[PDB]
Amino acid sequence: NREEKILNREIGFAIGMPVCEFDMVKDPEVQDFRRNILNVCKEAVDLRDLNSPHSRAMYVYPPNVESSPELPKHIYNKLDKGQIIVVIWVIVDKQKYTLKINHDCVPEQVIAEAIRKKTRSMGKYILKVCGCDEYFLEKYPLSQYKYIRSCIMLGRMPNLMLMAKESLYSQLPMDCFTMPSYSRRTSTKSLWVINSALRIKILCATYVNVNIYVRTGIYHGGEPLCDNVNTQRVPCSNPRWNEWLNYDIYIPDLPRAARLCLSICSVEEHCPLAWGNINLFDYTDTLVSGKMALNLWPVPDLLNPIGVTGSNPNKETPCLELEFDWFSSVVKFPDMSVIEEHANWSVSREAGFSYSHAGLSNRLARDNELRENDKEQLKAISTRDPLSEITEQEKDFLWSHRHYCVTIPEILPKLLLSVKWNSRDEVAQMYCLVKDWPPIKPEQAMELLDCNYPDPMVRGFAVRCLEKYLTDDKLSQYLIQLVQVLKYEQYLDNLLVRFLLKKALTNQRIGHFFFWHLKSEMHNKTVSQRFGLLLESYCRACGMYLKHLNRQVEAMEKLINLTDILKQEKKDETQKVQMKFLVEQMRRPDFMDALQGFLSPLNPAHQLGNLRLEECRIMSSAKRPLWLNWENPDIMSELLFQNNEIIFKNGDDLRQDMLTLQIIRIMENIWQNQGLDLRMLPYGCLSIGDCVGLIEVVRNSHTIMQIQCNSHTLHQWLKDKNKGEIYDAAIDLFTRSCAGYCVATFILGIGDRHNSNIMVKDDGQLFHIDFGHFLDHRERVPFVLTQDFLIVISKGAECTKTREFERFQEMCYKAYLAIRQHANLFINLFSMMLGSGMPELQSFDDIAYIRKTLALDKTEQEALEYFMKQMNDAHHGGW
Ligand SMILES: CC(C)n1ncnc1-c1cn2c(n1)-c1ccc(O[C@@H](C)C(N)=O)cc1OCC2
Repeated sequence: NREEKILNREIGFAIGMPVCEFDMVKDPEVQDFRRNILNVCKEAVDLRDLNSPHSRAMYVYPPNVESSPELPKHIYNKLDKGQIIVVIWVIVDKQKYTLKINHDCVPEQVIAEAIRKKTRSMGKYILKVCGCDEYFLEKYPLSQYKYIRSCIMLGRMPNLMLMAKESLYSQLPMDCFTMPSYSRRTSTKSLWVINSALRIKILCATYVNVNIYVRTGIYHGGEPLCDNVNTQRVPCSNPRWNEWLNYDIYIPDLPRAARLCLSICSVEEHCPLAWGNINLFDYTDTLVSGKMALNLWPVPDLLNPIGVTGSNPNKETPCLELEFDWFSSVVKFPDMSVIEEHANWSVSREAGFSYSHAGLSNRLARDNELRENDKEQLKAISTRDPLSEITEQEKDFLWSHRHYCVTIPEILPKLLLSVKWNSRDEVAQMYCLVKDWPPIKPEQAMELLDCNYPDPMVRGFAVRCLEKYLTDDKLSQYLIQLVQVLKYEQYLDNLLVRFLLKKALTNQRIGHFFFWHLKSEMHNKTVSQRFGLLLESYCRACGMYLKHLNRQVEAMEKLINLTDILKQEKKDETQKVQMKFLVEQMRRPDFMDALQGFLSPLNPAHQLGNLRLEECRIMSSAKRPLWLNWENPDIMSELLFQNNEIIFKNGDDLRQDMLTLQIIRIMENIWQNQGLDLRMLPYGCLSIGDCVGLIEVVRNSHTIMQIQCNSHTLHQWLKDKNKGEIYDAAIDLFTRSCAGYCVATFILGIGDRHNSNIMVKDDGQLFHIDFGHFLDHRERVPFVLTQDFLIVISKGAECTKTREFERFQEMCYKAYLAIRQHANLFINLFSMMLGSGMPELQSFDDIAYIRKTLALDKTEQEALEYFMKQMNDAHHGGW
């Protein structure tokens, strides 16, 4: 209890709300979640204690490693006959030892050769990256570590520090995981034996304050299971309906994930005033019964089935009182034994159907009447993108051939949307198909966790595909989306949240961003309880890292508080006076300690040492962000970077930039693996709160305006920065990077480019900043190549009619079609992000912008001609 109280304060500080507020929640789902989730906490801690010293180090310092050991061919060509030159430092004074060695060498082999060269100068060691807290604790090939592959790709010398194993292990403390205090804690009839249609009683509304009627519907995801039913019209002075609304569904046919969606509307031009959604079955599989009160949400269509389920935690809001049916017994959803037997009964009955019986329905087909054309038709349908319309004929067709669909596993999402979810006979059969369904790729499985797929059997299958096949690399890459799709889950306790929590608690690189993605949305009352309770479970079992997270939370909090004062109190004051106030307030003993000596939330391998106050400044950009500079206190910081530079911005939504930078990284990965070296720059960006976040500074980079402050000025600047033999590499890097950003920005519909949001590095690497908006915010061309860009592309020249420009065009075409081939991934990544509150990504029609820019209905050659035409019209010729 004494140690628990201190831990409760630590967790309360981390999550931004006290633990006691969870204790006072009456809802038994909340209290069951808190108790039952501790299984995952226990399991994770055991894996860390299994092989205790090394396995604890593996948790804290996991290998930053690529998914595949196999190297792309053009990256292998950068090596000297498949060998890499590596520098290994030994602190005795620092002593370097340059080794020329095979790229696929194991760290232990690399350590041995360093000792041999040290012996020429006359398993107890581990390799560390010089300048940051990144270690090579696992037996991978050296080239698979992301630091080395980055070094090979960029043509940089890898600098590693030889360190004693016991020096690392002694730093890692043993955290004893303790279970909390809350650990120690008519008839029943089946759904299918209730011969009755669905009825729901709407009683009355309270807190209906204005200067009406209740619309309702029953939904499986975004799909209606029957017609919407309205109450009779009533004046807002007395909202008391007391009507039994009758729905066209048999109760036995209600799917597991069935939801009552409702709204109070005003009356023609109808308009929603407030909305609310309810699960028709609770977390214990029990059908909702008796009286209930639902506090509604403000409108951001008359109903909102995409919106989150459950009551508004704000109780000073419109509150509809509801009553459900009574059957003199506790109604529960049937077990899988009952479902399997019913499916088996249906399959055998259908297999007995005659020619004429099967002829009654297009959803029924005979077993020995599957021709070669219809098999290839199913294959053709499966290749189509997620936003492509599946007609009712195709749905009937897909379902009738569902047993053949098992042989083409990737078609599952199409088949699932073809199912009649208001028919227990079909759903029961679909459950048995999903149960034994073969594994699909993690990227394909991710689609089945978005808002179109609410069924727990379907989502369980998706989670199992991730458990079996999703690497830690790709989990880290897609964590943003996987956190978002938790919002679509019916219940607090589910297979997805258990999978993500276990990975967060067995991989501290994952756990770090897991914490911050959840923490960043704790202001949002749509997800505050779920994320708060999930964060509690994480903090209770993450070990020593809670204390390091609390350093980061306090550092951010003091930066939030400081920037709030400057944009409220000292709004209209000069830069000199604001800076004097800033430096004085930061130099306060409590502030100064809080704002230095912690890990970067952008990358927890980076230690932020002492602040360089003289290097810090208030920027002239929108919302006046802070430019912050810390010393890197790493002993070999000079070999990576001496100073860590971060932009702290308080005022603007940084989630759009975060998503774009992630997508840019994924686009770059596709191009690099395909074998076209178009270097992008997806710099770090992290939303930490409500319109608050961090941005990674790229060193030695300048905006186009800063270069200029003639058309040849930009090309002349790169000449001066890259004189002699380096010049050709700089122009090449510029052309290749410019080509990637041209293609990326057009596809995504990024905000209009200009001289202040395009940047160029000294070496020639072009990139974009401040994305802000994407998609349909007819298809625009954000990055118009002015003559400045074309002149440098053409090496100073009629820059349109040159071989350098024709080369540049071919890079753009190859890059365009490469992304077209991976269109489903990007559509799915955007679809998983619809639950987020980004205003430009609210519906599937917003995502349909990518369908247009990638020209998916059109052919591959027609897609190039479309892309060429957009570039031609934007630039007024050339393409
Ligand atoms: C406008 C800004 C606050 N912003 N808004 C949304 N994204 C950015 C944003 C993103 N980056 C930057 N800014 C950035 C700026 C300045 C900079 O160097 C200084 C010396 C300069 N050129 O004056 C280096 C930089 O690194 C690239 C990443």
